[PDB]
Amino acid sequence: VKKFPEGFLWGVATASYQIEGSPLADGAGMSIWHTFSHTPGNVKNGDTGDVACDHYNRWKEDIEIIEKLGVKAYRFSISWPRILPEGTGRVNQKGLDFYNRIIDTLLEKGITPFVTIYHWDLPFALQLKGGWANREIADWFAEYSRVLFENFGDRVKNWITLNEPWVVAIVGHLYGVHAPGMRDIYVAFRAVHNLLRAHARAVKVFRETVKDGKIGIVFNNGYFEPASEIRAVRFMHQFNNYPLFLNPIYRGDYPELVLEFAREYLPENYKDDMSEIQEKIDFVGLNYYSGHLVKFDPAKVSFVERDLPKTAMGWEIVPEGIYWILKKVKEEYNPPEVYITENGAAFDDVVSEDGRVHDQNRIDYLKAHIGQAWKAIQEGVPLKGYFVWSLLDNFEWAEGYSKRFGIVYVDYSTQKRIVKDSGYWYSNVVKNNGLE
Ligand SMILES: COC(=O)Cc1c[n+]2c([nH]1)[C@H](O)[C@@H](O)[C@H](O)[C@H]2CO
Repeated sequence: VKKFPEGFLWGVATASYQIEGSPLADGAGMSIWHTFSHTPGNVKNGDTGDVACDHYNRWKEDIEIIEKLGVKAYRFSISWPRILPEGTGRVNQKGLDFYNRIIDTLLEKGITPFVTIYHWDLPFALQLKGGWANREIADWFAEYSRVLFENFGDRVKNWITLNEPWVVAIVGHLYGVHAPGMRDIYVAFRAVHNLLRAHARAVKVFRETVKDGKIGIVFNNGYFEPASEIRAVRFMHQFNNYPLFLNPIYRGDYPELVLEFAREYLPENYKDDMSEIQEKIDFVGLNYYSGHLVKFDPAKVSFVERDLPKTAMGWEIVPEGIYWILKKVKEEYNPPEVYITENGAAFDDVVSEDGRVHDQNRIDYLKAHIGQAWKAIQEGVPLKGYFVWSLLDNFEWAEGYSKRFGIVYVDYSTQKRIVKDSGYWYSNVVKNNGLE
């Protein structure tokens, strides 16, 4: 058997724009994912978040599903433009009401809320003023965060400033594949820097406003292995994984190979902001999905396709990656607490004639990764919790509804939820507090 520590937090994770639908209900402002998904060519099949999982109406049902599965923590995000329709200034009480009902319900049912403040749905009104490219976002973000703390901080005690600021900056502003759909490397790195400053401003406000809770930040991570016998792997780690943000947070500068590549793209006096950026955080969230073979190639790095099982995303399944990144984060920055805030897989799920979804591929994926996280705990990593991405099949960004990551299947024509075998399997893992 592989049992986890007593009080280990088994969770599932979602994001507002991916599940909610009704993006314009009850006075909500438009978000950049509203405007991006409504722009032709940006998202597969013209898919948008207009309806998604209709969680905006079905939230109680979905929470009752979390409850009945015995899952102990729910990670979800708040839509900034539901709360502040223009991003700053006016507060929308109906937006607050929506999340208040979700929060109270979870608490009533003994489920621990983990709130992601920003999971990519920036108010459109602020994108007009430059979004993450504008230094003033540190103030906008801090004022938004202050509102959340004041309203919910009596009940929510676990907070995440940013989901994957690497993706926000690079995929949103260099690759142009995500909202706001830009391709400018100087904008992208100014977004990197500004995300840090906004995160640190929000942590600071948190200490003034919520004196009994905890706050952290979430990073995407890949397990990069070299194609031969390598500095390219060092670069990929420092650029794509937690060091881009943790070196500033813990050591007060960007990682060495990030500076070699991107110094010219960062603001000229960026070190002026580093001491503020070092604001103390309580935990690191790591998201992990995939491993990559990497070689130097005249960013001077390209990927090598390997055999190896892949998911529907074409992501190579490499379970030892989650152990590696867990070990490496302790070794490099030794944060006091770590959570796996997302781990999961997209497979081509089908409802069998028996009415069930027989996702053995997903069970195998989760089991392998849960086992590798168990190992990291035996070897001393302060891992406090683990979150499956995702509770539900949902809007998978530029892929639309075509990629299914849920442990619960959503039939989009009816909004029917069907617990997949992986969801039942995970329930038993949570009940048993580990594997066997
Ligand atoms: C480059 O590293 C990554 O993008 C890892 C990653 C995967 N995922 C996320 N990040 C987001 O937090 C979720 O909103 C997605 O639905 C989920 C699945 O694609």
